[PDB]
Amino acid sequence: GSHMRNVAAEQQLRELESTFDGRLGFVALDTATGARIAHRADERFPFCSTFKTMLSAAVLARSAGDAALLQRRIPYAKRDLVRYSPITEKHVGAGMTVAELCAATLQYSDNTAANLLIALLGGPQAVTAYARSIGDATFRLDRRETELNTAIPGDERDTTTPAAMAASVRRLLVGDALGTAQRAQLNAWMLGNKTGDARIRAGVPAGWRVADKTGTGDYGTGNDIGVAYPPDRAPIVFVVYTTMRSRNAQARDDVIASAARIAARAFV
Ligand SMILES: CC(C)(O/N=C(/C(=O)NCB(O)O)c1csc(N)n1)C(=O)O
Repeated sequence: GSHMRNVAAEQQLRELESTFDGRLGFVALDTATGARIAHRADERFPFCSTFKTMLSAAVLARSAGDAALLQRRIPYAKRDLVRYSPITEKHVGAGMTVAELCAATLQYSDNTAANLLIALLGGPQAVTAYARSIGDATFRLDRRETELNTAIPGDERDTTTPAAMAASVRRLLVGDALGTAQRAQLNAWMLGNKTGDARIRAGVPAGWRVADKTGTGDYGTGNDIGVAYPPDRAPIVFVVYTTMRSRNAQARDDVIASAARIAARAFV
């Protein structure tokens, strides 16, 4: 790694953004030194499902002082299901444990699981309050699934910046936001993600294991956040937010993977 390479990488990100009609928000952090590669680091983007990492962390933090919270089973009916409930739709009735709901929302992006957990914590503002408690003054959760993914720009609801989210992801997965057992559990879940094969994972070498959470929304919004763990050097934090100008736009997995690849190559 070198300063020269990082500056060149930021230029490559500018060039990558020029290839599509949208915005690229990007922060990668090499935790060996805190070196950063960024683009639009301080602009707000809709986080979409990437908030499920902050949500699950809040649940884990509560569980640290709330005996057997993770084992509590929350019942729900078929009429309670939100659009896109690939795991929870199989357990209607008695429901699933809090731990199982965290796993479902992180690994499959299950929306009913997310809403059940948001409600358990006392509403969206409890997730925001948790973010504040780990030093994130930027993150805000205002709505539930699936409304938080939608456009009804100037709307700041359900947004964060790439820089704020990178710091929070670093603190949660590598640093000192959670207790050691809780940090290990969050990593364990996110390393098992099933929805990110075409995003950050597609931009890093085959030996780097990636704990990530994706997000997708209106205006072709395509996001992925997480940490890559090389076997032989310090973890690297990746935050990629993309959103398009056209409401009809598709998300761009290829752009997300290319952005990650730019930083992975520059750092190592
Ligand atoms: C598939 C993919 C990308 O998308 N997930 C959703 C969904 O609502 N995601 C909210 B979030 O991932 O931003 C979804 C709604 S209908 C459907 N199929 N998927 C995901 O699970 O990650």
